Amino acid sequence: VHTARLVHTADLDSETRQDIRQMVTGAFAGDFTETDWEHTLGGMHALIWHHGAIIAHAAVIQRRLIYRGNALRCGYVEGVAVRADWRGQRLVSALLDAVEQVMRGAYQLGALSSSARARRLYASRGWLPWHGPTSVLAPTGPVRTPDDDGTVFVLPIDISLDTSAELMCDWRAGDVW
Amino acid sequence: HTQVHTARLVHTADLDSETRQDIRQMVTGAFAGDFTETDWEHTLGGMHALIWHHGAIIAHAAVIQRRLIYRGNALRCGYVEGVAVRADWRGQRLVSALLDAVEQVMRGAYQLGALSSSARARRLYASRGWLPWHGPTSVLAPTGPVRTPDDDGTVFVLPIDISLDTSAELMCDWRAGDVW
Repeated sequence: VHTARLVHTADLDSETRQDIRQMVTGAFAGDFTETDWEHTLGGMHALIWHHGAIIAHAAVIQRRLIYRGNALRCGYVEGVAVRADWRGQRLVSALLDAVEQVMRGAYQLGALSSSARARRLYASRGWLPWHGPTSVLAPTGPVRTPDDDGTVFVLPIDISLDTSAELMCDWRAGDVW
Repeated sequence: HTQVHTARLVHTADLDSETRQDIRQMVTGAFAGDFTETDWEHTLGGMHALIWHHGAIIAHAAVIQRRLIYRGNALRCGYVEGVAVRADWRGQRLVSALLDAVEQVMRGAYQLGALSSSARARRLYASRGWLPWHGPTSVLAPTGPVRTPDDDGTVFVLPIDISLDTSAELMCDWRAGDVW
């Protein structure tokens, strides 16, 4: 059994920070860009090592998601990756056990964007698929992000959420979800 | 002999119920009761620098993650909230101990540190390298940008290896309550 360790970005020593960046970049099935790397920073990284090398990573960063006029405090998951030689060993579950613990202890909900493949994993853990329109609060005002519809999942922490409502994330460069 | 007290850094998620209550009670006292439900919410989500005495919290500061828009870019910011030292523990350089811990988190995780300062606190922040923001401040509210003129002249920034022109506009992201 593997258990993930939660390390804040600030506690990533240089060697470890570089190892995570390259592992995630080399494992992500999406096109993981420099801006996607930047989106993994600022919060808590769930890490698993094997004999000195990083083999699994998931970060949970803090942002706001606006739901019916309220800017909810969100733990957003980024950069979930397991090194190719370590897949099939339930490491993703271990990473999610760690970031969900952070959500329960610090946020009003967790949220993430899922690969269509991975949808079943998140649903099996209790995450709910968002059905309403997603959008981002851009500098010009709200902008709908339909390409992201159907990819967002939420893990409310003791709050109710009508998942058919709009969910508007806050702005950043690159992929907003 | 020199007496040195230092802060321990604890994530919100690792604060147990008793500690959350003690922090909230102490911060409330430090602000003479002016610490609202939303002010408390704003201290949650990130790292808290904590100093105790006899098991009671005597100093607190939080650094939470948010974005501040500068020159069209949403900078990754560590924003300081809830800086407080219990009134019987002043003059012992505990604010400096708190800021040593807060600034360590900023340097390791963010592009800049930011905060809104009381008039009396301006001197210590500047002395530590914090730069007063001179340009107009705004918030990216849900229907678009809104100027926050009452907050002009109160925001300080701690750039982390990026050079900032403090005469530019600075627009924080949205939240309930005090946006800055």
